[PDB]
Amino acid sequence: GGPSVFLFPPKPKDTLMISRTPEVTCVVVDVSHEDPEVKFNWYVDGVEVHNAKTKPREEQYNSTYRVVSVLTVLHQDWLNGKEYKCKVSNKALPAPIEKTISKAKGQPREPQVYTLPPCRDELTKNQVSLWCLVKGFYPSDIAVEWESNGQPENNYKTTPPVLDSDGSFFLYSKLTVDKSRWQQGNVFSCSVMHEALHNHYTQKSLSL
Amino acid sequence: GPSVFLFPPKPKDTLMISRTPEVTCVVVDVSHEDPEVKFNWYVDGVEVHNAKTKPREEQYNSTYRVVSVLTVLHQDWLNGKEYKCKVSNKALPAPIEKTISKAKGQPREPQVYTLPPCRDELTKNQVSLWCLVKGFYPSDIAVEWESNGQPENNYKTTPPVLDSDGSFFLYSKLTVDKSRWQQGNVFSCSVMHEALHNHYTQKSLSL
Ligand SMILES: *[C@@H]1O[C@H](CO[C@@H]2O[C@@H](C)[C@@H](O)[C@@H](O)[C@@H]2O)[C@@H](O[C@@H]2O[C@H](CO)[C@@H](O[C@@H]3O[C@H](CO[C@@H]4O[C@H](CO)[C@@H](O)[C@H](O)[C@@H]4O[C@@H]4O[C@H](CO)[C@@H](O[C@@H]5O[C@H](CO)[C@H](O)[C@H](O)[C@H]5O)[C@H](O)[C@H]4NC(C)=O)[C@@H](O)[C@H](O[C@@H]4O[C@H](CO)[C@@H](O)[C@H](O)[C@@H]4O[C@@H]4O[C@H](CO)[C@@H](O)[C@H](O)[C@H]4NC(C)=O)[C@@H]3O)[C@H](O)[C@H]2NC(C)=O)[C@H](O)[C@H]1NC(C)=O
Ligand SMILES: *[C@@H]1O[C@H](CO[C@@H]2O[C@@H](C)[C@@H](O)[C@@H](O)[C@@H]2O)[C@@H](O[C@@H]2O[C@H](CO)[C@@H](O[C@@H]3O[C@H](CO[C@H]4O[C@H](CO)[C@@H](O)[C@H](O)[C@@H]4O[C@@H]4O[C@H](CO)[C@@H](O[C@@H]5O[C@H](CO)[C@H](O)[C@H](O)[C@H]5O)[C@H](O)[C@H]4NC(C)=O)[C@@H](O)[C@H](O[C@@H]4O[C@H](CO)[C@@H](O)[C@H](O)[C@@H]4O[C@@H]4O[C@H](CO)[C@@H](O)[C@H](O)[C@H]4NC(C)=O)[C@@H]3O)[C@H](O)[C@H]2NC(C)=O)[C@H](O)[C@H]1NC(C)=O
Repeated sequence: GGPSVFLFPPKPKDTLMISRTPEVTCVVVDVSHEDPEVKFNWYVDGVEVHNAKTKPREEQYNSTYRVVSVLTVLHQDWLNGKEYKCKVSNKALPAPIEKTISKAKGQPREPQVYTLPPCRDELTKNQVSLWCLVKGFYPSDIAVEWESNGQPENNYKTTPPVLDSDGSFFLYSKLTVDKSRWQQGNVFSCSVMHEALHNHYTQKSLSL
Repeated sequence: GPSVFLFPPKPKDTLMISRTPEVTCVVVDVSHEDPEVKFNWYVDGVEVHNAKTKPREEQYNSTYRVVSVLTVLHQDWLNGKEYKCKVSNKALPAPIEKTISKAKGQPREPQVYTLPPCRDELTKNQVSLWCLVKGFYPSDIAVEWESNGQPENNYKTTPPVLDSDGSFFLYSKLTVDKSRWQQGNVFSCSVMHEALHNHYTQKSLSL
């Protein structure tokens, strides 16, 4: 079979919040017992970097090894579209495998953020749905959360971003809670994090 | 050797007796040595005699693409009959078999609401009209817009999104000229789904 390489980006929230630590993760699977050594080289815009942290290989339940290398990235490097390449060498390969990742090309556009009460018809159910519209953003990378009185909610589903005709993206998030609370008048908050926002963050609330 | 992928028919094609719903068997990476590809189709075991094979197709990456298309009875697909593509090639280790069928479970009727342009867009050249469609099952659905019978096309629709009760929702966004909205033109969001009466419903709005 021969090894395979997957290269994963940082989470958008981690590149947008200076307090978080964004990482790019290069994962090698199907490493054989006969040729277990795996070498990583990393490059940032084709210049070799030497600060990645590579973990000991780990035997999987199918008897092949998985080996992961992690490169921490500067938030502003990632946001300035630098390109991260992982090159993986292994004696079982005819040649080194390379993977490159970077954020989405294109000019950024600031999302417009709106919230919406439950469909008035829903106003007798066990539960109600709260909506958050996010539209006109570019690039597609974004995080959307819900909180109440500074507490992370979690019963929400968010559509993927949808490419709009204008080249910008939109999506909706739908938080579902107890009928009680919305009348009770608790205040719910939709949080959006995106590179084209001021402080990369904005939040819209609503209640009864 | 080559890969097999087997694709369902389109939701709309199953819901309107005037349309011709098809399952579609695609083979990639067919070389020239054994360009020889055979298909057998079966519905719920019983073999049937009507699939059609396309004129085949080359990618400049050095290989072919060979498609067999079988037309289905609408009611059969909707009742969940299984559809099997059996693919034979003098270049495969063994012949490959794929089954597909409609998502299982009790159909649930969508709820459709249209919503007017936001807030601040009225200063713009253009406005967005919205259609929310929620609570449906299975996820096979078609959503379309029109104005005075005329179909629009300047609209985009999120994919179905799985909700926590195991039903689905989506939104569709139609972009129009501020001028067309303001003259009180009527816009309609149309939804086709097996759990609706006549598989069809339409919701309207205007200034
Ligand atoms: C040489 O090149 C070949 C061709 O490349 C292209 O060719 C042209 C165009 C050229 O310009 C090139 O630039 C192009 O790259 C290579 O062929 C490609 O092979 C790969 C596999 O290696 C294919 O990938 C698969 O894609 C399907 C999705 O289906 C397609 O969508 C893509 C993207 O849109 C598209 O490319 C194809 O067109 C397919 O589109 C659909 O086709 C159907 C077929 O008819 C259309 O439906 C029909 O439409 C009609 C009218 O349109 C009627 O209505 C009819 O009724 C209807 O049926 C439909 O319009 C169209 N849809 C869309 C959206 O476009 C993947 O799903 C598929 O499975 C995957 O499997 C992976 C593992 O193998 C997995 O990791 C993935 O997640 C995925 O799914 C998983 O896998 C399991 C097993 O498969 C599943 O069981 C399971 O669900 C799931 N896993 C889990 C855990 O859930 C696969 O990835 C690729 O599409 C090929 N491209 C083309 C154009 O055919 C070739 O490889 C290469 N060779 C070499 C040697 O280098
Ligand atoms: C033997 O075992 C190993 C290991 O498996 C385990 O053990 C076995 C015994 C069994 O028990 C398993 O159940 C166990 O899991 C098997 O290894 C597996 O190998 C397959 C390939 O054969 C890989 O499949 C790929 O998967 C990726 C998706 O990645 C993730 O998501 C899954 C869950 O869905 C996870 O299980 C994975 O771990 C991985 O999870 C992500 O991991 C990253 C890295 O850590 C995390 O990111 C970091 O997170 C940090 C915090 O945690 C921080 O945020 C960091 O900054 C961040 O970097 C993620 O958070 C985490 N995500 C999740 C949800 O957990 C999938 O993308 C691959 O996708 C495809 O590529 C294939 C080619 O195979 C194409 O067919 C498809 O198109 C598809 O995508 C396209 O691919 C092309 C390139 O080919 C790409 O360029 C295009 O962009 C794509 N196209 C499009 C249109 O988009 C592929 O499916 C498994 O990932 C791997 N598992 C593990 C655990 O590594 C091995 O296969 C077995 N061997 C044998 C012989 O059987």
